[PDB]
Amino acid sequence: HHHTDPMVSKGEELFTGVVPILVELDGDVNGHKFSVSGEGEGDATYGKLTLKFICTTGKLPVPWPTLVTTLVLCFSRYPDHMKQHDFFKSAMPEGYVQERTIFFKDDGNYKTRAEVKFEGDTLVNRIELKGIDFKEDGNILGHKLEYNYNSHNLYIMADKQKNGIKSNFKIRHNIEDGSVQLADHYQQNTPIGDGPVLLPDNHYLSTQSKLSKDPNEKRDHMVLLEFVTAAGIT
Repeated sequence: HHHTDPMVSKGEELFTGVVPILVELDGDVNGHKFSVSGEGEGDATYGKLTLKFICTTGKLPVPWPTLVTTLVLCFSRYPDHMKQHDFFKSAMPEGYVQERTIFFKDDGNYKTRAEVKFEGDTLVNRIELKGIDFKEDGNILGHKLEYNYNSHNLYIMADKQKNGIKSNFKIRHNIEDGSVQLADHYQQNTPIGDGPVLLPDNHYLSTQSKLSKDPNEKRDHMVLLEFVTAAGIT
């Protein structure tokens, strides 16, 4: 890589080539406790993520699709003309906090707090998830969501008061009867270090994701192939 901006050069260099990824989540939804471990790699040059998650406590008590957004936007591909707006890489290696509240329409909500940072050469996403007010018979605790995923656009805005960013966006999960379960996402990110970060102009991330299964895997699990591209600045 080569950019006239040495702050951009610093973040891009950490994400040159393929980077290993570790994901660790501890969850509690309506008192159903569970843990998830994920591994894979990210190639930010192509906005490309490949990850396999395993529920390490047994059966996952919520549908795998509902955890996709919770389970590393530093791997988004930012076009060269937009690399000055890449908050996620500029906070590295010290990292950033990512917090969300996810309102499932006519059901409960997830509250998530995660730290995303480097441990050596590995990009680590360590998460705590708290879910409350779900219907034990609803689409989530009742496992009524199809095992697939749509493409979305997340609008990113600066949160200058907090030296970070915020976004709110809608995820739609297909219900097995042909309907949709809306998951309204509210998100904020703040750096972990004291160093300077890139505060972006308004733009968006364009996502696409494919969920699959490992045919030789007997544990409850999800294979994810995901692409994320920044856009919206001409």
